[PDB]
Amino acid sequence: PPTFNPPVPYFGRLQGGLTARRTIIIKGYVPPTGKSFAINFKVGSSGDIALHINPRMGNGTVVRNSLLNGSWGSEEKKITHNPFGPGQFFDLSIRCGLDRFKVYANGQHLFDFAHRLSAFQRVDTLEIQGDVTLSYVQI
Ligand SMILES: OC[C@H]1O[C@@H](Cn2cc(-c3ccc(F)cc3)nn2)[C@H](O)[C@@H](n2cc(-c3ccccc3)nn2)[C@H]1O
Repeated sequence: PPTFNPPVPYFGRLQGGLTARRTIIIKGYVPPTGKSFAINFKVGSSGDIALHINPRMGNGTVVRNSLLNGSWGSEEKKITHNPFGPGQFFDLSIRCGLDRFKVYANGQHLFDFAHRLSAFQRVDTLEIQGDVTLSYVQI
């Protein structure tokens, strides 16, 4: 998929895998009629999701979880701000740290997500699906 105006669903290969210090940029638009989209940091061969980010416009929630061997873990929903309202442009920054994913939206800290798949270098797929339009995705 291209870096600029990639269509959804976006399927991108993280070559060498998710290494520490790896920063993924997503700039995009939530349509006015959008219900939900997902960003998945996924182990393709197994289907596992180290980090799943699910903005849901219905209740204005930003749901974080992992899918590890067909099990959805505890949901993390705590935010100080929701930048994914209908008709909103967003500049999302996702850094894979040693112990935690670190996610900023429009320069403002959104959430931390402690690693659940400790072996996160096995993540080789970035996937963006659902009610989102993409202007730029940097892997
Ligand atoms: O906790 C995060 C997940 O919630 C799922 C709903 N759900 C949650 C649970 C659940 C069950 C037990 C738990 F301890 C925790 C959670 N069971 N079913 C969504 O289907 C699941 N999801 C949404 C999507 C999705 C894909 C493409 C576009 C938009 C959404 N894919 N998977 C994800 O949001």
